[PDB]
Amino acid sequence: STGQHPARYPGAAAGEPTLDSWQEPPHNRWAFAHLGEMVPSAAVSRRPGHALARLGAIAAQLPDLEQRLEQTYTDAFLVLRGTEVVAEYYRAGFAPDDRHLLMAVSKSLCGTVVGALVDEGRIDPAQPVTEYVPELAGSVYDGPSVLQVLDMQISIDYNESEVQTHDRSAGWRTRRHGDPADTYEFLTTLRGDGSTGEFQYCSANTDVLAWIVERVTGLRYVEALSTYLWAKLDADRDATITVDTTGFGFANGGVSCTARDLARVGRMMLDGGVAPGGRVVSEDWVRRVLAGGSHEAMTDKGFTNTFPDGSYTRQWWCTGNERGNVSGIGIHGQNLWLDPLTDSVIVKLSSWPDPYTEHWHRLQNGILLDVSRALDAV
Amino acid sequence: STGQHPARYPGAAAGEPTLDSWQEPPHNRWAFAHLGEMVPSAAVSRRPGHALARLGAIAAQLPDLEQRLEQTYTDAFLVLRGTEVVAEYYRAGFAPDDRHLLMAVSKSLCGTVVGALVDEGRIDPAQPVTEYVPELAGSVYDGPSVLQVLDMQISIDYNESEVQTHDRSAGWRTRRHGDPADTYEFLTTLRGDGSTGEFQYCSANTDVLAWIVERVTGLRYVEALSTYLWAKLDADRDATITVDTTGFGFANGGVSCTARDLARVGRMMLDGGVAPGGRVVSEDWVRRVLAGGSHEAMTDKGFTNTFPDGSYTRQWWCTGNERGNVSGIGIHGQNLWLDPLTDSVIVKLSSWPDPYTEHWHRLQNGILLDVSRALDAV
Ligand SMILES: NCCCCCC(=O)O
Ligand SMILES: NCCCCCC(=O)O
Ligand code: NA
Ligand code: NA
Ligand code: NA
Ligand code: NA
Repeated sequence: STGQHPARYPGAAAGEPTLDSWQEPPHNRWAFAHLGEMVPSAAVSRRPGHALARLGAIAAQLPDLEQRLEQTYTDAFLVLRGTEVVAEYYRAGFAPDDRHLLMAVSKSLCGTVVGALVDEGRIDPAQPVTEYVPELAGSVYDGPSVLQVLDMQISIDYNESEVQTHDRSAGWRTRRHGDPADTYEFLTTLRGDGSTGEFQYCSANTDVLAWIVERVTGLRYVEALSTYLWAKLDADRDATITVDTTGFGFANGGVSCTARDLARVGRMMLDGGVAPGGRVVSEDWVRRVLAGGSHEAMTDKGFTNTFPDGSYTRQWWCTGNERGNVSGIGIHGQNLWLDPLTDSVIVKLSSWPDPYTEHWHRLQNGILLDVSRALDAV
Repeated sequence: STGQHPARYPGAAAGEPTLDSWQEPPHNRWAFAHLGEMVPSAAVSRRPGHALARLGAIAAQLPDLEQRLEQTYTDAFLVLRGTEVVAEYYRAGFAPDDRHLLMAVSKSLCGTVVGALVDEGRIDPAQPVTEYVPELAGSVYDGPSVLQVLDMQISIDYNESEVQTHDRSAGWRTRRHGDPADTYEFLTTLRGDGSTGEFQYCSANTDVLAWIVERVTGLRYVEALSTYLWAKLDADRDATITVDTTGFGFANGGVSCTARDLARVGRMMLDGGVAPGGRVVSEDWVRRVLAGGSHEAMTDKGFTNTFPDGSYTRQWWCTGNERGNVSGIGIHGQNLWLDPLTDSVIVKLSSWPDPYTEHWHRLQNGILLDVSRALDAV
């Protein structure tokens, strides 16, 4: 058993509705107003073919930028300097207001929600995960602290296979006989040697954070993400997040939103944690994110080869470079890149053919760093 | 085999992507921008509990209207007189701009798209279905004309079981071993005694119409619905439609939209087929819808008990009453009701516990008729 979870709707029984019961009362009143949460659905456009390139002033400094963006399968690119959009690019077929999957950039959003709850005193990072999710007793999450989950410093046997099993349990792939029923169940099956302290990137960690969020607030993660973050950004559009059969949002990588709206998250980070709709996280939380995690814990050569003094903390990758760059990162080329020096945010949403290779990583970081430097006063 | 179908995206192979291949190239470029079409997803609100009742002037004539709406599980109710919204009601928990499943009201939208193509001469209702979908040869749709599909005058062995099998084939319910792979396949399995001329309500008919639309335009039904109808309404929001594993929209009942936007469809019908974005259908098509179908074909006592001179044509129910009322209808209480006498449109979106009973039918029609009469000059 995985304990109490936020009901899909007020008064809903556990796990209700399912694909086979949503047309039945009392589920249908809710389902008829949220069918996309139960059945794959397409948008029928209210609006009746070429790339949109508005690189602005950085074009003179980076003449081959558009070509570089094309080479890295860029779908949406936006540079926010201060409160102003100074550069934009959208591939042919992708509108400026279209939403794009964030993959692991979603993790940085989840960490932000956790941070908001820490500020309220509803979550103490020093406490063990089991203080909030007792049902994780007996799993690899039995012993580690919430902060160790936030910093991903837990050794886990996660063949990266656990990765595909995670997808199947969440609805991202077709289920196989015997698979865990939902994401909560999947998490309870995870094991490790018990060691902690060393960084190990594992998407299961973020879903555990979302589970903690649900237990401390009583809200579905989808709602918590809106209440604690999205609804305070004065966003142009709602964001979306895939949900599993219980309605649990895929916190580790299922959020989709527009490039301009994702930039509002970065703006909030560079504004000390304050957004137009109110404070999202404390100044202290933002400071800790920008400061970075323990360098000694970071042993991922894939990251340190490029960023020797890099680290990871609270669901954000910290380059530790001369500019103090920090970034949310997702496979296939997603970045919510922060450049505090120039008070700028760079959003790059892409679709590389591969989830990750040293090649794409090199090209992508080259673009983000060049764009950042192009914003420097001269 | 079911022949050629519109690709999910430009250059996509047949049936691609699937739930197991959307993360792979070249599918991912498209999938990352339309993930809701592959995996159930929830909205993360950009906006930070009580019913909204603005019955306007009809309140004096119908003092117990709100209670009557509550009794019929009303979620959204809107009255458009001319070009003005004169009355509105939304249950607690349902915002004015929230979308609601239309169920079979979706059929009237599909018929409108077919009508647009008839005007262009791309579809001749007198032609057999097989003239456009040869793959339907050998099925109950081998012989009947497109008009007979439009008027639902084809005898079909459709246990209403075929009804649940239809849902499973489309993704509305969990698949069973042996089920047709998609909606197209399901349609080809349908049989009948060969007789025609008598009305038989069957949702399979509308999906055949959508299939014809795809074969004549080369567009996915989802896109055709936008291009030929939705994008010309100057709608506030996009509509949505559930899609099966091939991306085929559930034309017979999977569309969702706001009450105000659905009213724009009625406005177009009362405006001779013209919408703000251009003509949707010809004046003649609208005239034929308002005129009704053959009364002799209408043998559904469930309809004629209330509307003795009623009929059905081109995916619309025609009451044949003294007011000439015509309406799009969907199970659980959905209506796109037209009252030409007062140049008004009444939209009622509900969630009755039951798909249909004489009881709900009586109460619902009582409300629509009373509201219509309340709009009469006095
Ligand atoms: N297992 C689905 C992918 C989750 C996102 C992971 C990442 O972007 O690093
Ligand atoms: N089989 C799903 C329901 C389809 C809608 C049918 C109707 O509204 O009459
Ligand atoms: Na904080
Ligand atoms: Na990694
Ligand atoms: Na027409
Ligand atoms: Na019927």
